[PDB]
Amino acid sequence: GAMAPSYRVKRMDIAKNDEECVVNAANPRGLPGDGVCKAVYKKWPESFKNSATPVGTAKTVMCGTYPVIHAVGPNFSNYTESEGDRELAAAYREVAKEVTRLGVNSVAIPLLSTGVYSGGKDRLTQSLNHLFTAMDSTDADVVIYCRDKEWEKKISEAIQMRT
Ligand SMILES: [Cl-]
Ligand SMILES: [Cl-]
Ligand SMILES: [Cl-]
Repeated sequence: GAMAPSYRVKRMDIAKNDEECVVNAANPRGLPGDGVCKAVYKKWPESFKNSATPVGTAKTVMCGTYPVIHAVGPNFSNYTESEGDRELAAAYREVAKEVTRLGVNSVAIPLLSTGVYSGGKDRLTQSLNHLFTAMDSTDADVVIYCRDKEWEKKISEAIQMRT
């Protein structure tokens, strides 16, 4: 655990993170995918051996000794708002279990279901709040990675609001 567990946000490629492990915004089939998933595939391709896992779950695969936590959020194109919300909350609880099990002091995490799985909706607040709900009881330093300057500001504001 970190001495004073924190949340931070950075606007950069999660493939360049400075944390002890990474959460992939994975697809259920362990495919290279698009966006964060493709960057993770390019950086840690070894971590996609038997990484396939159901929606609402997380499966960790080691790239050397570096843990890649494959977290499968729902594709809101396919799920109802209600069932999608439940699966998105569940994927983050599974991430918290994995981070805890690994005993890491830090984790790099993207906002699940906010890109091509968003179903064309802004889900920053929905995804971030599920991340907080899962990770608040962990003592890892959490570093949220995003690519948009306005999302960076909104995530930074949400973190600071609670401090
Ligand atoms: Cl970058
Ligand atoms: Cl996504
Ligand atoms: Cl973003």
